[PDB]
Amino acid sequence: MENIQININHLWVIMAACMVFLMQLGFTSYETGFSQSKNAISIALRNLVDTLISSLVFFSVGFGFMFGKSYMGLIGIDLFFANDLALHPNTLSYSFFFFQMVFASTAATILTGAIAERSGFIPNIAGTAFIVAIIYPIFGHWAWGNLFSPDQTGWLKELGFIDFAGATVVHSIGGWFAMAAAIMVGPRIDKYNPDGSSNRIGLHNVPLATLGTFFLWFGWFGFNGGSLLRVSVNIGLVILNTNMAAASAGVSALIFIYATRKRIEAGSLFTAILAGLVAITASSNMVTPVSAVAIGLITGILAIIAEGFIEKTLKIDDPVSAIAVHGVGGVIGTLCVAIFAQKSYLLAENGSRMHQLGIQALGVIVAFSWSFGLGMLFFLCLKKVKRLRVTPEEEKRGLNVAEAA
Amino acid sequence: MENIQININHLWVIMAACMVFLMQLGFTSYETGFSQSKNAISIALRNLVDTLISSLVFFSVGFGFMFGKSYMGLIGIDLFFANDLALHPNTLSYSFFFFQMVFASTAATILTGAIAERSGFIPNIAGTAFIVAIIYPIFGHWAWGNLFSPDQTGWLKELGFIDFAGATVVHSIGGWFAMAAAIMVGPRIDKYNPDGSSNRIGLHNVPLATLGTFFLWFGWFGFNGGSLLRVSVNIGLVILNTNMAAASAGVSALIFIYATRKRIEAGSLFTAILAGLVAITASSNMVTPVSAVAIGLITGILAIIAEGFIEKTLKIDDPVSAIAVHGVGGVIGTLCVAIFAQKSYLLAENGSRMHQLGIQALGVIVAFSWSFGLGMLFFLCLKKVKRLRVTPEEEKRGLNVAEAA
Amino acid sequence: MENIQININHLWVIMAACMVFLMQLGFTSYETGFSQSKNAISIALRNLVDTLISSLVFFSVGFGFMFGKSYMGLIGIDLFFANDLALHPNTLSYSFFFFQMVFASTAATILTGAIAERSGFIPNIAGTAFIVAIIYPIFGHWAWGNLFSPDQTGWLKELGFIDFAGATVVHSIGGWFAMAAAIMVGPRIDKYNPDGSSNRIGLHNVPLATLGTFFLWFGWFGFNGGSLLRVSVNIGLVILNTNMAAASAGVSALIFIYATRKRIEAGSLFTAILAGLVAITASSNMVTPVSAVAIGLITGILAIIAEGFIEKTLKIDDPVSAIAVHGVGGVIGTLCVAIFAQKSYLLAENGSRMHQLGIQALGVIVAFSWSFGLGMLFFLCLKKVKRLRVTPEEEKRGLNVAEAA
Ligand SMILES: CCCCCCCCCCCCO[C@@H]1O[C@H](CO)[C@@H](O[C@H]2O[C@H](CO)[C@@H](O)[C@H](O)[C@H]2O)[C@H](O)[C@H]1O
Ligand SMILES: CCCCCCCCCCCCO[C@@H]1O[C@H](CO)[C@@H](O[C@H]2O[C@H](CO)[C@@H](O)[C@H](O)[C@H]2O)[C@H](O)[C@H]1O
Ligand SMILES: CCCCCCCCCCCCO[C@@H]1O[C@H](CO)[C@@H](O[C@H]2O[C@H](CO)[C@@H](O)[C@H](O)[C@H]2O)[C@H](O)[C@H]1O
Ligand SMILES: [N+]
Ligand SMILES: [N+]
Ligand SMILES: [N+]
Ligand SMILES: [N+]
Ligand SMILES: [N+]
Ligand SMILES: [N+]
Repeated sequence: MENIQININHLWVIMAACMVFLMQLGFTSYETGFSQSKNAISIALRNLVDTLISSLVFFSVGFGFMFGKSYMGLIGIDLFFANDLALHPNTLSYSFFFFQMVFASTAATILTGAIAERSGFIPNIAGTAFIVAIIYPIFGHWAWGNLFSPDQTGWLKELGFIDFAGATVVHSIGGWFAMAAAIMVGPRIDKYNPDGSSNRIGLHNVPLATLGTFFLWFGWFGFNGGSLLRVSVNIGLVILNTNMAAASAGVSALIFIYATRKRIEAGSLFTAILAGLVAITASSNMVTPVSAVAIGLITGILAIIAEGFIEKTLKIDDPVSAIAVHGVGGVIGTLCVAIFAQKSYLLAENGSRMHQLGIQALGVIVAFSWSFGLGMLFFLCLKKVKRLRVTPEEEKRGLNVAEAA
Repeated sequence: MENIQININHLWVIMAACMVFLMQLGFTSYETGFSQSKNAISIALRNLVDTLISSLVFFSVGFGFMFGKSYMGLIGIDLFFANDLALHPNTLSYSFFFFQMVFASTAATILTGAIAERSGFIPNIAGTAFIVAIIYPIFGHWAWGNLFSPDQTGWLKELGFIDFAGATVVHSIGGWFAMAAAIMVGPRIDKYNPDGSSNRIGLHNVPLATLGTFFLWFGWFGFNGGSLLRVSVNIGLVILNTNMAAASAGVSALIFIYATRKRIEAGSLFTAILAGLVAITASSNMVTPVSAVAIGLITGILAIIAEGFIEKTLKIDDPVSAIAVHGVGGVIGTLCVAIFAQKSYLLAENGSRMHQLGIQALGVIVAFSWSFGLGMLFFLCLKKVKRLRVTPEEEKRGLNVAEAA
Repeated sequence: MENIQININHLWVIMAACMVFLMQLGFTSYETGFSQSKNAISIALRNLVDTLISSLVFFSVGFGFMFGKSYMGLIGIDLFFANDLALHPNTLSYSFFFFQMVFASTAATILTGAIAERSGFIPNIAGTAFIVAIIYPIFGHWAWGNLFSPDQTGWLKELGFIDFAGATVVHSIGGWFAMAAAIMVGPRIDKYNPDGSSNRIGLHNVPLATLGTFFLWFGWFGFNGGSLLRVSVNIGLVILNTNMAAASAGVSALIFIYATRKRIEAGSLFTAILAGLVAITASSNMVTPVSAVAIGLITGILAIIAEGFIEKTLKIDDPVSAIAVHGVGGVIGTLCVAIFAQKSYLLAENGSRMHQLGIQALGVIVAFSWSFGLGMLFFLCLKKVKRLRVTPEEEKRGLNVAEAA
């Protein structure tokens, strides 16, 4: 009876998890599409490799730090190596564990596209290990450490922080880590001219980026729907809202991009779609389809503004607009929780939207400070023992080097 | 008890819907594969864009026209913007809504491949909006307007019209709209020679079209299985029949194409596979696996004959054979309902196959007259304010223009 | 109650089956990626065609031979054409049938990559028909003929042979058939030099092989999870173990390949990942996640050693390392059942690991003798009436010939 509902809940969570695994393929296509053709091999391989690393690091330590027994709402201290997962009374056990593993893989893979084309291999693999072992799961404990282990909470959740599926926990966290990495690696050699103007580099396979967007969008259905952690009538609502945020983000982008540039530029249209997906991840279980449309519209435009600001004003070179999609998109969705969520979902102690907005903002700032700041430190310390970039000669020839024999 | 079965039914419908969403990627690959390499960008982008448009138009008006409260079995008059979806006693609510949205996206995206390579952007996006707002959901009301809202029916269904998953409602409707659009746009510039002979243009990425076929076939599992709208033992039957129709269609094609052309031509083999899929969509819940095999065999050959007739006798230039796959394939499947369906499924008032055949034929003719005729009018009226084709220079250079900076 | 659990069990098995269908696309991408660009068309088409053939042959005879009423634990003798499937009391009927069909398609498609680039069409299609009609389903009866039809068993299962999801039944069987075919076709013309050294041929689309690996890995979730044939809490365990075997196989490979070749070679990294997947298929329901990690680590390295042995010592030319992934990987996983499986799962009559190891080894040797030996005979007899290879001129020009008009 209850045992049959538990079985259905396993089925859905594990199916959703598999859909989220398939986002790993999404990111691989998207990033390869956005890349210069001479680097397509390296970027395909980094994306496969990071999935290997993230799985093992999250199995060994990440899950425990994130969801194990809480030390002061700060960090988890058991469930390393999935120790005694099956003894926990939390009904979803391995299904929950795998679901959260593929979340961690999502957070970590954001990196590769932000430092593509000129970073070396070691910064990628070591970056992956670091985000998955430290940055991601400790923030995750703060935000979500109430979810698995009995009778505990993370300090941010205790204050009333809301992030349904990880706009901040996955996407902003990964995006700010990527942003530090992009800064410390530096721009691609021919990105900026001596007058400060920006060149368009890459996007040599628009069809492949398009296929990437579809895979990502499909996967986000599991990302969002699976985050219910159970099957109810609500499942159709969450997925419909996810779809509507993506679609509205795209349409707002088509309009804004035509009006302001007199053509449809593929790069910015994708950015906007994916940013809307990221944004709706914060709130898709607690908003109406019309609010999902509004969140998409607002996120689509703001993400494109951000993408241009990052590129041309901050002069951070982000070949896939990862910082705009995941970092900024997650901030926007996370803040929108306060504006749009059904009032019964608010956790702010006084019950108000104003107060929830301040808690959401606090979560946003803490996520930035933790992930960008530790990421800066991590890449500063790495740079001291291994150069972060490849040589300029390698950069012009292409990272696809070894397959020439 | 019943509440647990309702939960399982949501789970399946929403999973199926997500599989059908992934057909959008299928069509993108298939069409890009069938295209000339110089146009691959435009076709990838049109396919993504139409998904944005179809989602929002169907959310706003299409669903209401199709499934809302019936005015005389002719058109629905509420459930615009999903108004009060949750209050309906129809148990599937949002899940049903999203399922039917991705059906609408399927119907609309058929267009792009039929007018690829020489139509301009506006005819595509405006065509999408028109099919999704008017043609598709009003015919859908006629055929399926009994399905969601309590105690009503569409006039065609009232006469006993059967289409399980949309051989006519999705595929023929979309295919006849595409056929009007292909006619009004006209053929590609170098398609036909001065002696009337046909050139083979495009299909520059057979591997990508192959991947497209697999995605489509996979998605059709959800398209058909999900149309049960509930989980039963019948789910394996529907999917097995879908598979067997595709496989038989392909084998019949391999045989017929070898016998008549002394080589395996990839284009026609794909046409046949997809046409068999389209055909089995009418009846996969009501036939045996052996009848699914017969439907596939018959559809495979007839679709290839049709594809050649359309191309070389009607001189309609259809770069992906959309009219043959979706238009003709849907007619064949829809007629086969009368021939092959289990007698308990027939709705013809007198209970007979002859009479069901006449009702199926009537549905077929009405679908044609409505979708081809309104499509002709729509593109005639559009042409009066915006030329439907690009300039010949643009056509020879390739629609992939803006990505050259 | 029990009827609702039966419905959930259908849902999962059919979903898993659809995921396994999508492996067909996986193999198509993987093999196309590993191929020389001039042959990509032929390999895409062979992979689509084999899915057509395997479906129909397995529907007609394979399923009956494999799962029908047992004649002496040797071969099944009913359920041809799915005759009376619905009357069987085995609760999963069509769902089970389709699940096992896509297993058969997996076994058969292994062939194409092993003889790619220089075999002709007929050896491929006839090979497919033969493996699906004879080799696969008769061995399948021996190993699994207890599973569907009431009160019977296959002789190997009777001795206590264990293969959860088909490390031997699918993968080794298909891999040894492929190995015979590769031998009888002979090596690609420029594979080996006059001094016996090996050239690297192909792998012209590493990104596409990467996408192939992800699809395969995703599909293996269904392959393994679906093999529970029911939904329980165990579903998360099986999928988590599948993931962990792949990830460990990849990491072990990164380490071993760096240490021994001072670079990451993409081909061997993929080989190892897929071999780990194959291996964990034998035991994913009966091992802990840490043992899945050990199985992956061991399989990853041994598969790479094997791949080199096959190529450079046996001088069998296997363009996708199918023999190493599927043949050797399946042997390793099948033997590991005895080493790692939870003791309650062992079937060896005396209850011991030593004894189970001897039964697993016996299954391994019988699978080899049957599939390699009949495959040798089959291709010897075929060669007598149709040459197995294309002409050297065709081989240098590329099998992609007919699409040039
Ligand atoms: C769970 C954790 C275990 C996983 C362990 C996996 C083992 C990994 C094998 C090591 C592979 C090293 O791979 C190698 O790294 C270095 C450092 O970035 C890269 O080097 C690159 O950056 C350096 C620094 O400016 C350049 O000088 C060099 O010319 C350039 O190629 C190599 O291009 C890359 O080939
Ligand atoms: C829910 C609905 C809201 C969605 C609104 C989306 C906003 C859309 C932005 C408008 C984009 C217009 O895009 C533009 O259209 C025109 C008209 O077909 C195309 O124009 C093409 O056809 C014309 C007509 O012969 C040719 O003269 C022209 O040389 C050729 O390029 C452009 O090639 C295309 O770039
Ligand atoms: C359920 C079962 C029913 C399925 C039936 C399907 C019908 C199949 C149509 C037959 C197609 C034959 O396809 C054809 O086969 C032959 C034999 O390998 C190939 O021939 C190849 O090998 C031969 C033998 O050395 C070479 O001489 C030839 O030059 C080379 O091209 C052709 O390249 C291929 O085009
Ligand atoms: N990844
Ligand atoms: N990535
Ligand atoms: N689309
Ligand atoms: N399309
Ligand atoms: N296949
Ligand atoms: N294959």
